[PDB]
Amino acid sequence: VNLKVTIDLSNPMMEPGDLLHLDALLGALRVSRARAEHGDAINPRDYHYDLPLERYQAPSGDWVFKASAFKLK
RNA sequence: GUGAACGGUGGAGCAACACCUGAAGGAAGGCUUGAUGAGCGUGUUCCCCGCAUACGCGGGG
Repeated sequence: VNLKVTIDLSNPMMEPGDLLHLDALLGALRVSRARAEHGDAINPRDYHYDLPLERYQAPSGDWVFKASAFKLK
């Protein structure tokens, strides 16, 4: 669908020292959703890749999510 | 699995001490509470104004 997501925030945030990836945020949200459904006793690494996101495959393994790091205006 | 997750800007501290708003400055100078109003003349049909609508009422000099 090739979409762009923007976020405005009332409180200021910590300026991220390294890249604040969208797939990281979506993975943490999916982990929180899985904790909401399947209880707190879950492996977070089972569901942190269960994202509404396509995956880019490098020529030698090394798949990444199709998200990007959050740019700041 | 948001390079995350976890993390108290805290504890103590006198604004205060001294310091006269007031020294001098005229409410004065002129001025009837007594005046005014409270008593003394005309001797009989004649001009104007309204209501009417003339049978007379009212007023006026």
